[PDB]
Amino acid sequence: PWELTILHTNDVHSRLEQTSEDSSKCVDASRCMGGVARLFTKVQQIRRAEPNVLLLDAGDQYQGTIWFTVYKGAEVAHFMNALRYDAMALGNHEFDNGVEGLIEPLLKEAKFPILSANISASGPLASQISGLYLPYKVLPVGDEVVGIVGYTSKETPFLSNPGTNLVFEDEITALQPEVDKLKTLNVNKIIALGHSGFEMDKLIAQKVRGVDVVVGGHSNTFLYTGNPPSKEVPAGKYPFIVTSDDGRKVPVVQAYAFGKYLGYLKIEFDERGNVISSHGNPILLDSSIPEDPSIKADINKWRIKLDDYSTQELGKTIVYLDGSSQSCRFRECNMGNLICDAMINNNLRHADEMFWNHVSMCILNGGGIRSPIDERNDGTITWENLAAVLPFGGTFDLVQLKGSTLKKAFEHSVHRYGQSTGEFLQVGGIHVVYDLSRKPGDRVVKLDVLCTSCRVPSYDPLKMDEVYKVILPNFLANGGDGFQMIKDELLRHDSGDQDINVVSTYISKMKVIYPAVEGRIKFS
Amino acid sequence: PWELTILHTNDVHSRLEQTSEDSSKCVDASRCMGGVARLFTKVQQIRRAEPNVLLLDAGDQYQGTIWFTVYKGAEVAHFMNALRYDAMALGNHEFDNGVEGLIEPLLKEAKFPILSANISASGPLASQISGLYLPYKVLPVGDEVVGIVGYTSKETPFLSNPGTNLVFEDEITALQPEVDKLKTLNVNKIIALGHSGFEMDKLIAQKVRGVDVVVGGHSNTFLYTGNPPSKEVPAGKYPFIVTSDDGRKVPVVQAYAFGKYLGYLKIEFDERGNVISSHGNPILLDSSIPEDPSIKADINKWRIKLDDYSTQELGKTIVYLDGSSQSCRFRECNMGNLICDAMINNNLRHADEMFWNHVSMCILNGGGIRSPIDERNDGTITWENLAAVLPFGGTFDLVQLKGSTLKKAFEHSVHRYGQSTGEFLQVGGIHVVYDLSRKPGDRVVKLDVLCTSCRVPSYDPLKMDEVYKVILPNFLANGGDGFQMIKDELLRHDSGDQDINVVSTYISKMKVIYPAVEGRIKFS
Ligand SMILES: O=C(O)CN(CC(=O)O)CC(=O)NCCNC(=O)[C@H]1O[C@@H](n2ccc(=O)[nH]c2=O)[C@H](O)[C@@H]1O
Ligand SMILES: O=C(O)CN(CC(=O)O)CC(=O)NCCNC(=O)[C@H]1O[C@@H](n2ccc(=O)[nH]c2=O)[C@H](O)[C@@H]1O
Ligand SMILES: [Ca+2]
Ligand SMILES: [Ca+2]
Ligand SMILES: [Cl-]
Ligand SMILES: [Cl-]
Ligand SMILES: [Zn+2]
Ligand SMILES: [Zn+2]
Ligand SMILES: [Zn+2]
Ligand SMILES: [Zn+2]
Repeated sequence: PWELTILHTNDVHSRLEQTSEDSSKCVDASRCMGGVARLFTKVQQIRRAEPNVLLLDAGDQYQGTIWFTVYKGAEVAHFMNALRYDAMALGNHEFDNGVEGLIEPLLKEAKFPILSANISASGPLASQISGLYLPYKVLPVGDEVVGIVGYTSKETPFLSNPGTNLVFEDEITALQPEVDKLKTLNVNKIIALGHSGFEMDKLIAQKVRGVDVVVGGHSNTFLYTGNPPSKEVPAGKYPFIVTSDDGRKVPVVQAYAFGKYLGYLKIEFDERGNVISSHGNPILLDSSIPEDPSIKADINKWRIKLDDYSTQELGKTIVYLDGSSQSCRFRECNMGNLICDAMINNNLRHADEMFWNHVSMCILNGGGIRSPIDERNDGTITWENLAAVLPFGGTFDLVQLKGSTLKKAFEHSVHRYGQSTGEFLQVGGIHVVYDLSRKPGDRVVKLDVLCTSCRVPSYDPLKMDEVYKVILPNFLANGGDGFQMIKDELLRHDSGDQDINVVSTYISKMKVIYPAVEGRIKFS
Repeated sequence: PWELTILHTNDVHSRLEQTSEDSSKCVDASRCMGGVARLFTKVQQIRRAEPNVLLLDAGDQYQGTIWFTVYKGAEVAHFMNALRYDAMALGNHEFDNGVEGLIEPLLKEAKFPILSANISASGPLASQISGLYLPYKVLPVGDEVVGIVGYTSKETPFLSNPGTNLVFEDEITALQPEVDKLKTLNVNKIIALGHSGFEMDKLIAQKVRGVDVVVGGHSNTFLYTGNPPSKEVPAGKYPFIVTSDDGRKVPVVQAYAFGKYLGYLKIEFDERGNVISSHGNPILLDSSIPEDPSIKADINKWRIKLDDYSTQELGKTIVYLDGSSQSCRFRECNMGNLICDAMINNNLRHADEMFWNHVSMCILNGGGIRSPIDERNDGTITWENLAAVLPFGGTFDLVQLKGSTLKKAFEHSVHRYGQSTGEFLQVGGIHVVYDLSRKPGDRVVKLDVLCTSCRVPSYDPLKMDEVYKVILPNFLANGGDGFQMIKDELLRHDSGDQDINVVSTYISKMKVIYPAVEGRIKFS
């Protein structure tokens, strides 16, 4: 048999440095995990031991920490080049800074092929970008070749800023003819590498004839065979085996997110490129694996510009930004309003004639707001100030919730009101009125929401059967602070931009801010 | 006697072109008035006839039309230079584009002295600006000299954008020692030329010893001796005679605004510089005086860049901007909200630790909103589109109103509701609730206003005895659409920036707008 070792990462999300166990800032260095220096150590060890290795990224290196804010993708090109990645698929967050912010820092500087078979361009953009990403690449591996075929979420226009000169085609439609074409070119070992989520990954494995292995991302899917090595709970075995429409067994892999694990799959192929066997497991990059000293020293060099940036003025406030718990856990607070207005602003995407914007609504638990910002420092706001408000290294995510689920969340918001608990909700695009003299679970007496499918935004009563888009912290999407109804009842969940970066972008755009408390939340 | 002819303008406010009778756009050319070409004709005729002439401007050439938007003061330097003005005093609107927007276009390019004795600078600004404006200038006139001493409203920090490195001193305090100094220098004929308003002009005439004549502005004061030649109603005789604390009769003049009239005062002096007699009258610059063809042709040349600018994209909207009368005369409309939010934004000035901003409140009659803007032209908004919404050539002014006066205005807003009448009020920083089943004059059931003297802006009930600052159209400050209570009861009124320019600046700053209808006005 001819044996190939596939090493793979996905949704690294700017975790260039080692992190805590939960992927937020490293505090206790001796129990920290991930980061590119440690990844370098483990990839170099595997390349010493195994003759045929590919190192692949399934997209979403962009967006997640101050690294991306400051270096805008140049850190991705530089450090992925240092690790000698073999190929990368485009993820949705690679379009966060528009097509221009992808061509220049990443497409022009990467030393490896960047792939997506289902993205087409038209007009002058088509000539500008031609060949800078590719539908696939054939790579020599020892005395063999392997075809790698890319794909990117069709939902990217709702999740990022690709512009209106790119079209995201159905993945399976776009992929099949490229895989058929590779077969005519005597390429019998084919990896589909892409960024659409585990459910779509399984469909590609099932339906795209001639794919031998699917290496995915986007859904942050953790798969494991055996007892798991950390806190992540497996969604299935690694690899997850799909029985294809042509009768083959096709392994599907993913490796969680944030650079915490290195995916590792060993495939044995026969001479005609059929998969004889597949086995492996993601490797937890914990503190037992040393950081490579050379990469670590380059990281510490690049950190200087970050530390400088962190104390620069982003913008000014002329009002006190009240993120005190005595306000934000008991009533509408103007820090909560600022943060939700920034969330909505970050999620302005290109629209149909059927909506002014696809999302208008925001919720934010008051327990997530961790500091005020005083306006008396000449009004200045810095990244460092925002990091005190939003210290958990979260994201502001897009979900779909039925009205009944949202009413349940608002009842939960006040179920034990008066104890300074974290679940009290700050809001945007929602006007709620509570009557606290009513029994827990029956205290919401009015709940109106801003329309999306309307040319003039205005408020209407919340409808129990209608499904609403809502921007909220990943902590809430995951059921934190007791919002189990959100985790259990949501219809869709996509991970969004870094919390601090959403607020910092909005402050920088506005220049001078003055958020008021204006009646979004009232008590009767 | 030695006879001096003083020609004077004030508060021209960017009326470089001839205007209608009411100072808005010229429609019927053969009955149009003012403009610099016609002014040139009349000044040149007077200079042929009278040997000793000074042509003076008492400030506020800046701000008022698209001329100022595009040329930013370069049009003022150029055309005031072409008319060979002798001196100008700084007005409040000369600081609309900051100190930098006054030094460069105006101070560096004017060929005549620009004066203010009561403005001091500190820090590096003091060295940058030293001698670019002067407390006074001594001018030769025939074989004599005349001293001209400038002054500028002490309220300029609340009316414009002078920055925090300029200090506006009390006028009389600053003026007296400069006038005493001119007397030691054998200058016995002294004109105080300045921009503080007719009431302060009379105080200077009364109290500043040795001033022979006061030439003022800011209050748009029309003075006339005899039957008046147009629609303006005189506030007093021209000149208005003040009996000074040292026993002299001191003439005080002003000449309305907008370039409609040329002030003309003839003074006879004895050999020691005492005023023997004063008489004259503003001259209405009507169509019987021809436009100078050379100046007119230069005006038409400079107009090209205006016409080009008028169709340029200022910014984008992703929502329909509903300025229809069926919305804005019956309920909260999102064009009204946009326009009021722009008004408040235009009136952000440097604040004390005693307020977040000195003004938070806005009213706008729905009859003043004259078009919607469709968002389906790729979202683009142009100046030309804004001119359709706001076609009257007005300003957004600052007034002080007791709460009782404002409650009366809100009752007037709905006194005959249902007829599509113009007085229905759009708002900012105010939340009103009407009950239309109540009798006219008793339909306002809740009226809450955004605080100013607070670090976190929030809403409280309106207090009948408290005096509120409010930004509103000059049409309303003047009692239009039946708001006689505003005209009759207001405590303070200062004229503000051009209506279209306030909105265009705000759109350009925001880049992408999406105003909602959000509950500022409700019916119960
Ligand atoms: O926040 C508290 O009530 C607990 N405290 C109070 C304090 O710090 O003064 C101490 C503490 O240990 N807090 C750190 C962990 N966070 C929380 O306990 C609360 O903070 C919020 N939280 C925590 C983690 C997170 O990722 N997101 C988030 O919103 C939740 O509302 C949660 O209830
Ligand atoms: O506006 C109307 O109801 C009268 N119309 C209706 C229409 O044009 O379809 C005709 C008209 O002659 N209008 C021009 C003059 N303006 C007005 O009559 C109304 O427009 C508003 N107006 C007028 C002049 C002004 O300077 N500011 C201002 O707000 C007032 O609400 C006033 O009631
Ligand atoms: Ca094969
Ligand atoms: Ca004298
Ligand atoms: Cl999925
Ligand atoms: Cl006055
Ligand atoms: Zn991701
Ligand atoms: Zn993704
Ligand atoms: Zn003026
Ligand atoms: Zn003025």
